[PDB]
Amino acid sequence: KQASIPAPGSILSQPNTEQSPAIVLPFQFEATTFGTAETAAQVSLQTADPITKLTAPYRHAQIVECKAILTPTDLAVSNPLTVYLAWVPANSPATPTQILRVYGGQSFVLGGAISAAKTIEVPLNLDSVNRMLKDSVTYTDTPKLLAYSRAPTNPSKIPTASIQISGRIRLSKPMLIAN
Amino acid sequence: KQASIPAPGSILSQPNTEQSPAIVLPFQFEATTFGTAETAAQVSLQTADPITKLTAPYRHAQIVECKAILTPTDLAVSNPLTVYLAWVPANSPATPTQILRVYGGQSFVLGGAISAAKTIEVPLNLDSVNRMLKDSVTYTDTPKLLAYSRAPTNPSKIPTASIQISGRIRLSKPMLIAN
Amino acid sequence: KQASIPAPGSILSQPNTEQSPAIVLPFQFEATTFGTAETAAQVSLQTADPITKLTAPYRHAQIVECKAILTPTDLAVSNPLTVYLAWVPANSPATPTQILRVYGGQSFVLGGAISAAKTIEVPLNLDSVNRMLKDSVTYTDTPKLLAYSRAPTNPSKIPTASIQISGRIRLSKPMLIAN
Amino acid sequence: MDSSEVVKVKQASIPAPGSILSQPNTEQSPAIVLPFQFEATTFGTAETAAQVSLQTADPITKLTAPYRHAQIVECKAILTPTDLAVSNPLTVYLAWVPANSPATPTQILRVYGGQSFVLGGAISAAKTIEVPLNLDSVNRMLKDSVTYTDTPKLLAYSRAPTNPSKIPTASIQISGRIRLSKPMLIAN
Amino acid sequence: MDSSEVVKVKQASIPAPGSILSQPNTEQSPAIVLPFQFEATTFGTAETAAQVSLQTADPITKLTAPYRHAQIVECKAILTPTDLAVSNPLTVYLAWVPANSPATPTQILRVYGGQSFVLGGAISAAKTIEVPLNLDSVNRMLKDSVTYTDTPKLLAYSRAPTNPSKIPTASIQISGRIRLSKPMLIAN
Amino acid sequence: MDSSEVVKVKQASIPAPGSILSQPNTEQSPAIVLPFQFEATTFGTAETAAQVSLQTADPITKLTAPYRHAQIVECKAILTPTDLAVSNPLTVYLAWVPANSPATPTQILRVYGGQSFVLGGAISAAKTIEVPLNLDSVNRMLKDSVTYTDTPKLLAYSRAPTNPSKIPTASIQISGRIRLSKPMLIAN
Repeated sequence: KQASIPAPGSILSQPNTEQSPAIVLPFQFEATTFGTAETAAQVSLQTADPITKLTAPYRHAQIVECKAILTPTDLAVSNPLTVYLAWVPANSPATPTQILRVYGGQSFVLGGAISAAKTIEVPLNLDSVNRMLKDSVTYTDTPKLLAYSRAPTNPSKIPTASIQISGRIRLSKPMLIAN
Repeated sequence: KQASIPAPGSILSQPNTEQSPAIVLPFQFEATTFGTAETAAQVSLQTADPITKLTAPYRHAQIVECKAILTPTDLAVSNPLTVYLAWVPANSPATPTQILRVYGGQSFVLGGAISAAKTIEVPLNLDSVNRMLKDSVTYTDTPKLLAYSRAPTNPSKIPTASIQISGRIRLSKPMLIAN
Repeated sequence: KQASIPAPGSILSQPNTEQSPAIVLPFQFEATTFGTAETAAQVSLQTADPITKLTAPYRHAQIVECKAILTPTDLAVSNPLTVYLAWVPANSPATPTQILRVYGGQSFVLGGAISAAKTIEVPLNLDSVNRMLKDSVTYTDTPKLLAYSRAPTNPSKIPTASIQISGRIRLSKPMLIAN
Repeated sequence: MDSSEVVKVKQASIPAPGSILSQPNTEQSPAIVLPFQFEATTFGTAETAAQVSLQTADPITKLTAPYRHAQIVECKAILTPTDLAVSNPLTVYLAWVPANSPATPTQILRVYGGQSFVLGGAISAAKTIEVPLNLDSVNRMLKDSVTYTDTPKLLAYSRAPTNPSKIPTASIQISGRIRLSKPMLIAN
Repeated sequence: MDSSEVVKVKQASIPAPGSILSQPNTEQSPAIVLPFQFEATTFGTAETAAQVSLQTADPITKLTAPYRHAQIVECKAILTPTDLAVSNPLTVYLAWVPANSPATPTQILRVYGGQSFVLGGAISAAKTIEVPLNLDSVNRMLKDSVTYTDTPKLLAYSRAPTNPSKIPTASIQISGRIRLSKPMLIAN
Repeated sequence: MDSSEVVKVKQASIPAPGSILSQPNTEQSPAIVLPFQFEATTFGTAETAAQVSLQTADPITKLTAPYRHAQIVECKAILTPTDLAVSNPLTVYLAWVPANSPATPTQILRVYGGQSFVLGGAISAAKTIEVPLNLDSVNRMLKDSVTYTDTPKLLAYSRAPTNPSKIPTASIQISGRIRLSKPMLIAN
């Protein structure tokens, strides 16, 4: 009844290396936006500063859930824009232009065209990439989103979208950073 | 068969302190609106006058359900506006500007952009805050919604939205107020 | 414990001919588009270059899932267009004009008329065609989509839609192509 | 026969762990072990007689930021001398006390477990010294739904250096591990 | 963290204790184990005829008053060599004698127990000594209906240094706990 | 022949190890436990931002090449005070961190493990310290089909001496053994 009720209680996880119980740390950010410029950036769900800014204190991490929504700002109503999306590992020559031609090809508009409430909400199939966001090894099959818009005559400066990739991820095995 | 069919029948609840069976008292109000001004207020699901105007007669209370919908008034059709939303405890430096960058980041438009029927409906995860709306102690991890809009050239006075936080909450343990 | 844990492990499929375990190879492409021309093409889910460009290395293949979505480009907002869709085998005199009159008849608009997020998403009932995309025999009851739009005064060159038929398909029995 | 270059020292204390606000119902969620170590304060530079609180120590908190619940597990108050300590001795007056102890750094001495450490000179072989944060004379928790006192506060002190130096003659680099659990949301 | 570590030195074993008053029947009041530590003496600033008797030890007595049954749990005297003693050694004398023993700080060496100590200068003389008052010799009791004679008296000595340093070359303190009971009927 | 003898000091226990690649079936190649020891760093001639990672440790790597499966058996870092340090003491910092931990030699003290050491000057500071890399933290593996991230990185530091002595006032080396296997298909 002293210090054993119940003494232990270790129910750690194991994505690729059995380590202490990883805590599901969620995140939200826009690796790339599209509004007043030829949108065409290829960001990965691994090199992203935000993710790397939370997985550094540890050694290994495995994304348990990831998404990508498009939030059309107050603009786009008078200056619409077609945002292209698609999920694919770091590998594969899947270029922004090759979008739509690759499984998971998405394409919507902004303004009077259904784009506001309920958001776009584009989940990422873990069966299409790798969960190991960071490990002792170097995985090349890591998640990676694609985006394109071209942006016609919309020199309104302020972006018309946001394109944020959220989700949660577990991380274990300390890395003893600065502190 | 007199006064015992079935004599007792006490099935009280227990959020943090076993007390008499709390009654689920629902509520609906707009802690803050956004239409013709730089919307940027940080209201909490604890200090709100309405809630405190119903939890006063008691001592402890635990929110069993909370939400936040945006109802675009007759306006916003000619003067749209982007309403930002996000749920987070009283703690965390999550500022209105930090919105979207925090888990649960929302952002929709008004007018021709999907915003009318079905409402926005943004529930609050109890696993992100604290149920104890009010207790003998002082909880800092209490729910708190965020809002932003900036509001461009929309000096139509009348608000374009409402942003109301509804939901239900149980309260027990009398507080013997004025009467 | 050497090379038998568990030695075999053959769990192949069988659509019409028992062969090695077929791998579900997904695909995405627009057999035909509609924007600035009298849209009226009858493409089949068998003769399509893309499909035939992935089923060639094999002998037999059976579509396990197929779809057809319409992604309205940045245009169509000022120059809307009605896209007609319908699924039907290679047989049947189901012509583009006969659309809507045939089971599975679809018809939507573009622009201010619900057409952007969530996409159209028009699945194909395997109980209406044949799974055998390619086999030792010649099937005539193979899937086939229909499209029509007419296209009024929309000489904007760039298409207003895309009409892409995605889905997955299993293929077995090598065909020993060039390499 | 052998050799050890580190001296440990317990801070006498009387049991006094404060009241901890409980777990929800049906226990808790996953948790992580998070070691940390930080330069608490230095001496030799000037009369560096200050104090530190774990409940607010930047390096600690940094690791605490993402969680809204985290009880300390182990904590070491360590004193590490530099070559300078040899040429010019520095005395540190350590003491671990809860947020409620009115104790000023100077008072160190008259506070039960306060200690005095010479360090350097020549008499001294001069080595590392650890003084254990007696977690039971404090509220183990640092960031929790309910904020409070009794939280871990380190004392330590030193008078004006006979002969100063822009390099610490010595420095207390406290450490430990925290049981971080339950998310803070924020992120960014 | 454990090399020159212990340094707790014991004093001559007076086989004898000290009888006190009796305790009556009925139930007994509650008890509080309140700890204490107070600066007792300096050293090295002048010739110090150190002789403290906890019996009238302001700091501890600042705990006694509110109750009328003070009983020393145990305690010890700390010899804290100052940064000064390192370079400026000194011979500290020390003793635990009952408040009746006609022993002046000076006669320490002469009384069965005389603790001889030298701080700084010589190797490891940097280290601090903890000398225990193993109750038996005095009255485990400290305050009640009667005042006793066998209260403990910590006495120590050192003559004036060549340089009665601006501040102490050393330090001595008295630390222990007290079982406080029989609350004082009082005003509020 | 055994007085100041041991002097092997341990570093902060990262409870964690480091996952590596898997091994296939069939029989495995032979193994050779080839030992190694190579001068890693100097000290005392200037400000030394010492940080070696065995992963690219020339000397050990001079053993790797002929085989394609290098696995560190274990190893340690030696702190060898030079005749110079005796009279010219110095504060050596030291740490064993995985090749990913963003820790610069300087931040050693800040990273959970920071080894503080002083050579010469003070008593017995003459002696040599052996600090072990208790595998668990990094990859017990060192070379194969893939290059890993959790390779060990020995890092240490000391600022420039008043006299950046002609030669080192100290010395550091890395010693251990390696299980070499999977001979490299090669030319002769």
